[PDB]
Amino acid sequence: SALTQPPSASGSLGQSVTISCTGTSSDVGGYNYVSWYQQHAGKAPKVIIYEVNKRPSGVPDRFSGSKSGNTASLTVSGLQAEDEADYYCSSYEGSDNFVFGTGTKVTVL
Ligand SMILES: CN(C)c1ccc2nc3ccc(N(C)C)cc3[s+]c2c1
Repeated sequence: SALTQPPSASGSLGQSVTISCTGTSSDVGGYNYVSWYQQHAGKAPKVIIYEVNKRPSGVPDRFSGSKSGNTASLTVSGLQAEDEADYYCSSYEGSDNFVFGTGTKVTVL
């Protein structure tokens, strides 16, 4: 049980990268409860987004979320070197449970 994400994605500096997160009607599509995490290897994960498109304070305006049907997405716009990292989604899935995505390695061209 794991949400589907592309293994990797790339973009040029200044451009954008979009990470999808696909589940089912009982998780991604059933709730507004998608989170996104950014992790550099061997560093703690950052919370980028919760509840599809809510930013904790401190996350720049260039990070946004969208959802339609059973797919949520994170876009990192205005790409910076700083943004190269693995990105993970998760969703509530009912029954007090969460499910996580497989992660996407983002690189800059
Ligand atoms: C019983 N235990 C400790 C917990 C732990 C975390 C939880 N998180 C949720 C988050 C979202 C939500 N929604 C219905 C969207 C439902 C829940 S229930 C829930 C139960």
